[PDB]
Formats: sequence, C-alpha cells, structure tokens
Amino acid sequence: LGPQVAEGENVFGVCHIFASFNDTFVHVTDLSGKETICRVTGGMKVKADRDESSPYAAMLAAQDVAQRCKELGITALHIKLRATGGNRTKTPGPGAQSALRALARSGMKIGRIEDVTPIPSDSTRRKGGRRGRRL
RNA sequence: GUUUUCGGAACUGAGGCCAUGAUUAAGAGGGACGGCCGGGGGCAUUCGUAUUGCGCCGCUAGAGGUGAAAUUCUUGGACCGG
Repeated sequence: LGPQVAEGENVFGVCHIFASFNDTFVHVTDLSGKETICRVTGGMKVKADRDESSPYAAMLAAQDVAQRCKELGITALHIKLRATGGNRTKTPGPGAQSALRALARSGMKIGRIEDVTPIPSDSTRRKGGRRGRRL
C-alpha cells in the first residue's frame, strides 16, 4: 500500500503550491513529480468565488492534503511554490502562506523551499491594452 | 637706285646682378595616421525562458474570471503535476 520501509526515516514528497489571486492549489506529488498523491484546491473547500484564494480555504486544502499524505505514508515534503508567472503577476496569492503554514502545523515535515513561478526571458503581450485595464 | 643699330613694329639663336619669386599655419575647416570606444547601421549565425498548441503518464468532478453581477469543457478528464 505505502512505504513501510525504515519507519524511523522520512518519506519525501513534493508539494507544488500554486497560489494565484483567484484560488490556491495544494498539490503533493512524487519526488520526480510524475506521480501525484493528492491535489486539493481552495475552490473545493469554499462554495463562493471570492473565497477561492482566501487563506482559510488554503488552510483547509493543506490540512486535507496533509491528512491524505499521512494516510498514504508520505512524511516530509519539499515545497515548490509558484505564482501565476508568465507575463502576469509574479507575487504568490493570499493563500500561499496559509497553505504552507497549515502543512507545517498539521504534522508534516518541511524540506527544501523553492520558488518556481514561470519567469520569461521575455514574453508576449499582456492581456491589457496599452492603457491598461481601467477599473 | 644703295646712306645697318640712337624718340616704334615680327621671326625670339646665346649669357648675367635677379638679397630671384611659395606670409603664417586659426583654441576655422578638410584629410592622413595611432590606440581605443559606443544598445550606431546592414548581413549571417547562436542562445534563453515564457506563451500557445500537440502527444503520452496520475483525480475531486472542478478550473477561468472579476471584492461572491456571468459567458467560457466535461466518466469525450478541464485545471494541476511530469
């Protein structure tokens, strides 16, 4: 079922935290990244558009993710936090910090923390006009 | 008839005092030369992520978008991860 090898050591996964300003993704996956353990977003925890990116929704999603990973044998997590990136914003959304803190607070062990938002060497045009969005 | 040069007219064969004759080198300009310098220009040639598609590998059935006023796919698997 799970790795019951060397109970005294850590089993490491990778948590890809995608914190956009619309909602937040808490995605724990294999060490290589190909196999996924569980992905719980903030939108499957709140029934309203606005709170999809809220810190509370991210805390709930991270709690469920950590519960599933603990019941699946994974004990420690490497963090790969990303914002939307591209030509859009590079600042992580409101739920990133709360998701990370909820992962740490719910009995998970944190490994290396890395920021992986996609940064262009230079990009295509942004979705706004030349005068920007005026609201 | 014929009076060659002393107040003129052409073919110019020789030589000499010419103090023999070219201002300077613009805190003007042009040009040359020297070592550089610059996202200056043209041609060719490399590289970088990002974005968008496409093919594979893993699910709740959600993601997008705006302070909750919607359009936008779906046991045809979106978003996400590789």
